[PDB]
Order: sequence, then C-alpha cells, then structure tokens
Amino acid sequence: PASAARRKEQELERSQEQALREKIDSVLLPILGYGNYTAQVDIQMDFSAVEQTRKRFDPNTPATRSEYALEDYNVRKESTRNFELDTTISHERKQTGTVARQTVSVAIKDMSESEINAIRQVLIGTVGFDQGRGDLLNVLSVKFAE
Amino acid sequence: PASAARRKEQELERSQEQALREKIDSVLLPILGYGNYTAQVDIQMDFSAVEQTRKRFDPNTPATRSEYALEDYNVRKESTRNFELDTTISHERKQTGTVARQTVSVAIKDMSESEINAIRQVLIGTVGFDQGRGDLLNVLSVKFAE
Amino acid sequence: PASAARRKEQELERSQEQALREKIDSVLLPILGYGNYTAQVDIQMDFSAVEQTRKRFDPNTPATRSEYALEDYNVRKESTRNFELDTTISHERKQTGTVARQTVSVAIKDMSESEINAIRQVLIGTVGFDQGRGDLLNVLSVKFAE
Amino acid sequence: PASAARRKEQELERSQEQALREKIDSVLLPILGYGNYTAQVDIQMDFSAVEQTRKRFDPNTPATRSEYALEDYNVRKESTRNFELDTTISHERKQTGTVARQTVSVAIKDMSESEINAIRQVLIGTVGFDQGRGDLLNVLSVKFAE
Amino acid sequence: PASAARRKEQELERSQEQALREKIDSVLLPILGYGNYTAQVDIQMDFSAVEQTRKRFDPNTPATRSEYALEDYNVRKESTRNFELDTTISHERKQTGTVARQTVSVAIKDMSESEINAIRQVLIGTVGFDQGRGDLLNVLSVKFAE
Repeated sequence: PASAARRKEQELERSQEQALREKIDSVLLPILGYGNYTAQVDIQMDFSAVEQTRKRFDPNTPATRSEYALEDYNVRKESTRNFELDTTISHERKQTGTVARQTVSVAIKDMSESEINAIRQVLIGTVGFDQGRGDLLNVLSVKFAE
Repeated sequence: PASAARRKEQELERSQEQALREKIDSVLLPILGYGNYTAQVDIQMDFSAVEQTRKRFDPNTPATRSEYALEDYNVRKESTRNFELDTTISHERKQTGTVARQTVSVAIKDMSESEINAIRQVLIGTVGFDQGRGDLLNVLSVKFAE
Repeated sequence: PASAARRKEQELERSQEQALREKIDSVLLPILGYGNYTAQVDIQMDFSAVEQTRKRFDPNTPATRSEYALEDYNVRKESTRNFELDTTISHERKQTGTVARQTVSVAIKDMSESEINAIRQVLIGTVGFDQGRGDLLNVLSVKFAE
Repeated sequence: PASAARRKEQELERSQEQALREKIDSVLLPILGYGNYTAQVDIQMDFSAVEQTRKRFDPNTPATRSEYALEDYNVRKESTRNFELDTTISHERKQTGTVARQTVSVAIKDMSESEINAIRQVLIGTVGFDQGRGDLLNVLSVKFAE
Repeated sequence: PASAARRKEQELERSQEQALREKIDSVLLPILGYGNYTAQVDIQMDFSAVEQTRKRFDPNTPATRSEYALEDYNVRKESTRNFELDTTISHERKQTGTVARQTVSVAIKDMSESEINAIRQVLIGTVGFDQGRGDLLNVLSVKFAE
C-alpha cells in the first residue's frame, strides 16, 4: 500500500547524505590527513505536488477591431469600440523532492583564523553553501582525546 | 484492517530515532571517547492529509474588451464596459509524515563553558537544530558513577 | 465483531509505555547505577475521527468584471457592478491515536538540588516533556528499604 | 446474540485493573518491601456512541458579489447586495470505552508526613491522577496484624 | 512506480559532476603536476515542465476593410469602419533538466597573485563560468600536510 511511498524517501534522503559525505571526504583527506577531522551532514526535503496555470493579459497595447461613432451637433456623442488583446497561457508542473535546508559541521583536531577561513572557502565550493535556502556551514577546531 | 496503518508509523518513528542516534554516535565517539557520554533523541510527527486549491485574481491590471459610451449634453452620461483579468489556478497535495518537534539531550562525564559551547556548535550541524519547529537541544556535563 | 477494535488500542498503549520505559532505562542506568532508581510512565490517547472542510474568501481584494453606470443630471445616480473574489478550498483528515497526556515519575535512592535539577534537565530531552499537552514530570529522592 | 457485547466490556474492565495493579506493584515493591503494603484500584467506563456534525459561519468578514444602487434625488434610496461567506463543515465520530473515573487506595504497614507526601508524589506519575475526571488517590498508613 | 523517476535524476546529476571533474583533471594535471592540487564540483538542476502559448497583435499598423461615412450638413457625422490586424501565434515546450547553479573550488599546494589569476583565467574557459546563473568559481593556495 502506502507503506512504501515513505521508506523510499527515507532511503533517498540517506543516499544524498552518504554522497555528500563521500564528496566531503575526498577534499579534506589529502590536506588535513587521516584521522585529523570529523564531519557530518544532513538534508531536509519535501515531497509535495504543485501544479500551476497562469493566464496573463497586456492592457497597455490594445488593438481596435470594430468602431462606430456619432458626433451629432446642434450634442450627441456616442462611441462603440471592440478591442482584442494579447493572450498568454502557461501550464507548469513542479518537481517532487526539492532540497529545503542543508547543514554541514566540520571539526579539526588541534589553527589560526586564516587557515580556518581558507578551509571554509574551499568547502563552500565543494558543498554548495547557498544563503537563499538558509543553509548552515560551520567549521571549527577543538582538542581531541587520546 | 486498519491495525497496520498505525504500527507502520510506529516503526517508521523508531527507525528515524535509530538513524539519528547512529549519526550522533559517529561524531562524539572520536572526540569524547568510548563510554564518556550518553545521548538519546526523539521525534514527533503527524500523518494528516491536506489538499489545497487556490484561485487568485489581479485587480490592479484590468483590460478592457467592449466599451460603450454616451455623453448627451443640453446631461446624460452613460457608460458600459467589460473587463477581463488575469486568472491563476493552483492545486497542491501535501506530504504525510512531516516532522513536528525534535529533542536532543547530551550528558558528558566529568568541562569549561568554551568546550561545551564548541560541542553544542558541532552538534548543531549534525542534528539540524531549527528554531522554527521549536526543537530543543541540551548539552551538559555531570559526574558519573563507578 | 467490535471486540477487537479496543483490545488493539489497549496493546498499542501498553507498547508505547514499554518503549518509553526502555528509553528511560538506557539513560539512567550508566549514571545512577543498577538498582539505585525506579521509574514508571503512562500515556493516555484518544481514537476519534475528525474530518474538516474549509472554504475561505478574501473580501479586501475585489475584482470588477461588469460595470454599468448612469449619472443623469438636471439627479439619477445608478450603478450595477459584478465582482469576482479569491476562492480557497481545503479538505483535511485527522489522525487516529494522538497522545493526550504523559506522566513520568522518578525516584532516586538516597542528593542536593543541583544534581536533581541536572537529572531533570537530562530526562526532559529523553522524554519529550511538553507544557502544551499538560504533561507531568516529577523527579525526587527518597530513602529505600534493606 | 447481545449476551457477548457486555461480557467483553466486563473482561476489558478487569484487564485494565489488572494492568494498573501490575504497574503499581513494580514501583512500590523495591521501596517498601515484600508484604509491607496493599493496594487495589478500579476503573469505571462508558460504551456510548456519539456522532457530531458541525457547520460554522463567519459573519464578521462578508464578501460582496453583486451590488445594485439607486440614489434618486429631487429621495429614493434603494440598495440590493448579495454576499458570500466562509463555510466550514466538520464530522466527528467519538471513541467507545473512555475512562470516566479512577480510584486508588494504598495502605502502608507501620511513617511521618514527609514520607507519605513523597510516596503520593511518586504514585501520581505512575497512576495518572487527574482532577478533570474527578479521580481519587488515597495513601495512608495503618497498623497490620500478626 | 514513481521511485524510478527520481533516482534517474540522481544518477544523471552524478554523471554530470563526474564528467566535469574529468574535464578539470585533464587541464590541471600537466601544468601543476600529480598530487599538487585537489578540486571538486557540484551541479544543481530542476526537472519542471513548462508549456507556453503566446498570441500577439500589432495595433500600430491597422488595415481597413469596410468603411461607411455620413457627413450631413445644414450636422450629422457618422462613421463605421472595420479593421484587420496582424496575428502571430507561438507554441513553445521547454526542456527538462536545465542547469541552475554551478560551483567549482580549486586548492593548490604551496604562489603569487599573477599565477593564481592565470590559472583562474584558464579554468574559466574549461568550466564555463557564467554570471547569469550565479555560478561560483574559487581558486586558492594552501599548505598541505606530510
């Protein structure tokens, strides 16, 4: 029944996180080294279904088709005009599974501020940090344990 | 009958908690160590079904189609106009199983305030702490037993 | 017949309590120890069935379609206008088995006030104590028997 | 025939009492000891069947559809307006077997007032004592026999 | 069912990234050397479906077909004209899978500013950096590990 329509979304969300983690590991491994960093990510998405239909008009450019006028003097002023305007019709079907938010957190074993800024700048391209969706990207250094 | 439509939600909710716990363990294990921390999470969700239909209009941009006027002087002032406006139709089907609230609690075996703040900042990205849904995230340190 | 529609709810309610007790035990066991605490929980739920249908209108943004006017002077002032407004239709089906109230009671074998407050703060995240549903959470220390 | 529709309720009521007694025993046994307390509970419930249908309106936000006016001076003042309002329809089916009242009585073998208050506070969470349904919870200490 | 309509998009997006990475590697390998650089890319795309229908008119060039006039003097001035205008009809079906954004990040093992600018200029042609889609291209040099 419907028990399979949600678990598929659950596995898809997990697969996205796994791919993002794999992409993250490829960049930080040769620069920081093995076992000198930890990172985890998560993605939240929605599976709604939206259909849109739009019909627009242009009132600034009217075109006349039939026109009748009467200008009786002595004072009758009668006018009857027909107009035809531009018509635009649009039909749109949205996607299902758009990414809503994305959070990335990176911890580096103990670094000055310049190196942290450089690492953040490098990771920005690798991740796709975008402010429109309210994504969060944090990178920081702490002392590990032995 | 309907006895299977709720137990599926119960197993799905448990599976979400298990995955979140597994993600939590991966980050805190190498930094804090084995047996130096405990953490548990819970998620509350709803399984409603909402359908939406919207029809919008634009009254600020009217377009004229037929127009008749009479300006008899001597004083008859008659007007008859027909208008056509923009039409927009939208149909939306919402998802079933959206997350409502999320609570995370972390206890660390005995730490200064800076380390606690750093750990909270690290866990924020790993969990997905969001203030819009009223999620709760608490991290603190207590003395364990022997 | 209908003798099975209520016993299923009875087993579901018992299963929820068992899972909550298991979650409680996992956190308090390593911090307090074996046999130094007791705790029990209960959950009350309802199994009603509610369907909702809503139809909303926007009276602040009217759009004119047909308009006729007469401004006879000498003083006839006649007007006839047709309007079209935004229409919104919503249909909602609620869930069956929502949690109404939740009570948790914890007794610790003999503790200062700070440790009690810390334990309560830890258990708040583990349980999901929410004031909207009027949930109750009590933690206290008493002297056991030998 | 109908001889089975009531005995099922009788066994369900007995099963609820048995489960509540089992939950009570689990908490008081390690704190008070074996054979130092006695307790019994009862639950009263109803098995009615109620269906509800509601139709609500919003008179404070009317929307105009058709309007005709006449303001003849010399003094005829005629108006004809049509309105459309928000419509809400709800259908609800209640549950069968809601708990009406609940009484708990606890006797402890001979205790100061503080210990009695602490025991009552512990049992409140374990039972679910609620004042809305007029539930009764009594705990007291008497001298047993030998 | 629909579980295959999204995984295909997931593999297509991964294939685009793989091809872009392969193109990147071909240029930077002979100039920088083996193991002296790291780079990763990502592409975000949408899979909507848009159909467009347009009907345009030219009101500045009207052509007369039938004309009747009356210029009675003594003063009746009556005119009745019919017009025919240019008509244009367009139907368009958009593509599915257009690229929305593109981010590239390059790190070079430790370089002056001139060499960095030259490398960025070289990579601009190889990637296709375009400001219309808000693409991001970052190139920088950091100290690696040993």
